[PDB]
Amino acid sequence: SHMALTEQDFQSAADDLGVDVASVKAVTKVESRGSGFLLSGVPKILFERHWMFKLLKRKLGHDPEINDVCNPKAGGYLGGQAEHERLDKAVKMDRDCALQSASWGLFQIMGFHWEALGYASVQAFVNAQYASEGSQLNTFVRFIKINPAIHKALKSKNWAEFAKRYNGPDYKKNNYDVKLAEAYQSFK
Repeated sequence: SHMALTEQDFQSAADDLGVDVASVKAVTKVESRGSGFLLSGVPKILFERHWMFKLLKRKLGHDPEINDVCNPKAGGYLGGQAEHERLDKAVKMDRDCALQSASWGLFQIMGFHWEALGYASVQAFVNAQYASEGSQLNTFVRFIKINPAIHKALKSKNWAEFAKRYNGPDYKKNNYDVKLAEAYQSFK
C-alpha cells in the first residue's frame, strides 16, 4: 500500500541526480513496470538463464551443466511469481550467480551490476530490491550515474539521445523518444 513511490522518493532521486523532479517521473512512467513488487510482496523479477551460464562459466572457469535455468541460449521465460521458482532452482547451483542473473524491481536492473552500482555485496543489492520502490529507484539512479552519456541526456532533457542509449538503437519502434517527452510534459 505504502510500498509504492511518493513525491518524497521522486524528489530524493531528482536531487541525487541533480535534475528536474518531472524528468524522474517521466522516465519512471515509461521505463518502469508500474510496480516493482508482486502480490506476495517479493520483488518483480525476470530470470536470464544465458546470464546464469555466462556468470557461472566465469566463476568455475569451464562450462556449467545446461538445464532450464542455465543455458547459453536466451529464453524459457515463465513470468510473475513463477520466475522466483526458476531463481530458487538456480540458487541451488550457485546463489551469487543466480541472484546476479535476474533483472530486479521497477526498472528491471540486472543483479551483476551490484558492484558497479557501489553495493557492499550481491546480498546488499537484493535487500535494496526487497526494501521498497524508493530503494529500487535508488538502484536506477545509481545506474544513470555510472552512465555519464545517459545522465547528461537526462539533464539536457534530450529524450532522443536518452532513449537511444538506454532502450537501444531500435528505440523509435516503440516511440521511446516521443513517449518520454510527452510523459515529461504530463508532470511539468
